[PDB]
Amino acid sequence: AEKEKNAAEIRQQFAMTAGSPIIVNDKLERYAEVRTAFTHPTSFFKPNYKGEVKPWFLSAYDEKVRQIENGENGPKMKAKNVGEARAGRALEAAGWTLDINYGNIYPNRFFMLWSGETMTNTQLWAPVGLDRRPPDTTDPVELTNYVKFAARMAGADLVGVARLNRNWVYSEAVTIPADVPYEQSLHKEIEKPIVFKDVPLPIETDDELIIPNTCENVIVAGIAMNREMMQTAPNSMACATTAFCYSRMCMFDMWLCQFIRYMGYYAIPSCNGVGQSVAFAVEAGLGQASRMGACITPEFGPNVRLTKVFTNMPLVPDKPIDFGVTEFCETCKKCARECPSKAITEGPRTFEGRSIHNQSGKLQWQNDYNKCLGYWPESGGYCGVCVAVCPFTKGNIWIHDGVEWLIDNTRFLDPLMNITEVWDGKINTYGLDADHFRDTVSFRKDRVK
Amino acid sequence: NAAEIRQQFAMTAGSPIIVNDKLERYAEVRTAFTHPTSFFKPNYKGEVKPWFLSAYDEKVRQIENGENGPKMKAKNVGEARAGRALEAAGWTLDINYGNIYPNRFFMLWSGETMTNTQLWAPVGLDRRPPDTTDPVELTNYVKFAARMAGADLVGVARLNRNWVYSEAVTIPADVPYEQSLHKEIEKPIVFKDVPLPIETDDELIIPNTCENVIVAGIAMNREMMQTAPNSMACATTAFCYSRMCMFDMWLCQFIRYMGYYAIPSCNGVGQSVAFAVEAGLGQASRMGACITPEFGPNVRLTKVFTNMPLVPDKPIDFGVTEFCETCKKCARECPSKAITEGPRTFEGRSIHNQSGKLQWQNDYNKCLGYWPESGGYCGVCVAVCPFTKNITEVWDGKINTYGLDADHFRDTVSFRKDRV
Ligand SMILES: Oc1cc(Cl)c(Cl)cc1Cl
Ligand SMILES: Oc1cc(Cl)c(Cl)cc1Cl
Ligand code: SF4
Ligand code: SF4
Ligand code: SF4
Ligand code: SF4
Repeated sequence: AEKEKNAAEIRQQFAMTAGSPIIVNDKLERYAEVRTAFTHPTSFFKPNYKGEVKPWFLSAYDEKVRQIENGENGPKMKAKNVGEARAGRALEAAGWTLDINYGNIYPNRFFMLWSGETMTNTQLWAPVGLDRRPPDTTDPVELTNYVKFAARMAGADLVGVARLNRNWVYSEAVTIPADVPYEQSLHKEIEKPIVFKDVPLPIETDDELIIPNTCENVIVAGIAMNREMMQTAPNSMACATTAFCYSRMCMFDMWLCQFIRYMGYYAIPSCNGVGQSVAFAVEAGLGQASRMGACITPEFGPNVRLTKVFTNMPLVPDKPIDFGVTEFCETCKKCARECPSKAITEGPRTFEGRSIHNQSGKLQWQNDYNKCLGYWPESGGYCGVCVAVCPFTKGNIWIHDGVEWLIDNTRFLDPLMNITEVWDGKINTYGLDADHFRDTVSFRKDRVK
Repeated sequence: NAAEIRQQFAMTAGSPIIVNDKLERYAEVRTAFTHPTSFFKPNYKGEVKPWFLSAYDEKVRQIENGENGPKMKAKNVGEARAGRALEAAGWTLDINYGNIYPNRFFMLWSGETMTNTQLWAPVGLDRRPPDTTDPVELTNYVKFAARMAGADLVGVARLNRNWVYSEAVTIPADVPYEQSLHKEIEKPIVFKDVPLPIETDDELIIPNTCENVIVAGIAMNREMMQTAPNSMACATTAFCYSRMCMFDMWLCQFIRYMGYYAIPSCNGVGQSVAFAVEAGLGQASRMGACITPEFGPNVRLTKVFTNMPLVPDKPIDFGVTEFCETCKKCARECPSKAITEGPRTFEGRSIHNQSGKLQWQNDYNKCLGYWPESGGYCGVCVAVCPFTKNITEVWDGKINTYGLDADHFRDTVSFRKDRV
């Protein structure tokens, strides 16, 4: 008979021995955040459908407007009618409500404060003194159980702990000056170094963002996206599950940082800022790096967002996981074949970046992320076709042979041997799926060993 | 199958709340949280303070004494601290315990100044007339969005103005957060022939076109609520308040980007239990909460008011009134004897009740008096209610995302057939 799926068993079977799995060489340097395709001058500008050269997201806006006017949900994808086209973009736009300028990347601004002292919640609770009282727990075993329980309350579907590897922290962040109001933010972005110094608390000066040398650990959260909506990539409903999860990321960071602070430690939120989430996620054991470049998890494949929190709270690092992703990506190449911009390489992993957007000196599949971003104004969205077509995104993949768990190779056969229906179809709270939600149930035994 | 149950128990259309000719709209300042007769309570040292500051003093005393609640020893001081840290953190996205000030902080009545609206302005979704006016399609769209936005239950009713507060508790618009608690004022909520929700110096003005209310249920965690009146029940309460706030903002933005207006509220603007009953989420109960089939009373409520055309849901009758008539378990377990064992009447027991509607009349000042004593938000009534069915074992035990339970999460799956 069918053995019922056991995500905890799977993770136990594929756990590695301790050690960062990412292979590096001597040309590795920390990466300036301005180099990402979203921010770098070489990639920031893209034509719209009229050939006008604009900040890429404004050219994408032009395409969203054009699609609604033409009753489309995506490029050359007719909607049922204009109202359906409208509704998909309204859902997408609303999803971003708790996120600043697509990703919350500016450290210590708006929602990403490095201290809780000015927050309305901290002020309201100040008489209790939780943020000023020294820790009552220093045992990393108990702290790991407490903080992972809090992480699940705060909306994480996956949570893991790693020692902080500074190689993945940006050398300089993209931010804005502290006196710049929101309306000017996109016009006044600057770079600012992230440095590690012997100070008691995270602090920002006029010149530097300063992380204490005591900042030992990073807590990584996975925020699951909705399968039915992502499968509409590159059309509007994939944009909406992306957007809603960014606001879930923001709430997670703020909730968890406040818990850590109220336990007597400090905590730095980040969302898409501060450092490279995929590397932290790999080192914390959420999953493995992949050909497309995302972290692939056993529960969700790559169809999961990441955020992370940095802290001096003593914790027990989790073990990395190896469930064969590298070997499957070596032979699969579905994302590379389906990518509308041919951004994903079909070749082997190297240590040499394809362009300025890649960090050289770590072994990975090297993709052209200017090509990727170039497709976003064209399609009017955040694409996601690679996530949608990846076999690991199917809910389907795990089988038990009577002895152990394995991946069903039939899902990788190539070839295998609409948005109205999404709006009319299955949904549940936060877009989670009750057919698989058991996979992320947690007891103490799987929070800390 | 929960969708079958809810259809089995649908009533004919029509508000099930029985009223008489005495009913009048209720001033929000009359709640026990705010009213001058109930606001000040002694702490354990005998010092009279705002009730929540006296409750703070009890939380500190409990942590120092390694306790999770009144007369409830924790495993150690570390565990006691962790429960209060979790509770305090849960409130991160909530202003002064409930977001009641309308059109302040997170509860803005227009989206125009929000950072998300400004970023999206070149698309013009909030300026573009609606492309959809069909209430059937809009009901399906907005309910799908409500589930994305974190509602475990969602219902629609016509707006009954009887449950809208006659006057809100708020603060002047330019008062900074740090002075808010000391500068709360009353302000009338009125309905007028105006295009958009608007606030003047003198009035909060809701348009006469504001036809509908969308009510969301936000499920609390059963294991944590069963620790009431101890700290982990406080924590699931607190986290759900921040889920409420996110829900309101997300859904208001969706409705605005569809071409309509939307008023968020959380614990402000009007009486959530009455809206929830009229929208079919559940039935009124002896303790005074809305009892749902999926969660009993262990669910929080929030609501959004809009002119978006929608199809009202039917109220539901699955026998709560007859069950509460003979049960009385909440009344017997209540640590303050706040809940009556008598029959329902139209006359309130005190200023905190709205007279003129048939309900079990409870003494809510007695309830609030137990909160500084116990250092929390009690919830024993919710915990012991049959419809709802130590702290170290909770921290070491089962949990899942947002505190939801995969053993029951299938009950809130939704398809178009059950949305409209
Ligand atoms: O990570 C992202 C960054 C930006 Cl700038 C956009 Cl528009 C969308 C996504 Cl998903
Ligand atoms: O509704 C509430 C209001 C207040 Cl003021 C507190 Cl402290 C707690 C709860 Cl649950
Ligand atoms: S589609 Fe195939 S090659 Fe691409 S990331 Fe997924 S498994 Fe790897
Ligand atoms: S998001 Fe789209 S364009 Fe970018 S790599 Fe994936 S498939 Fe290619
Ligand atoms: S919250 Fe506690 S004190 Fe208040 S009515 Fe319920 S049982 Fe009684
Ligand atoms: S405990 Fe009994 S009387 Fe009280 S609300 Fe629940 S069912 Fe009704």
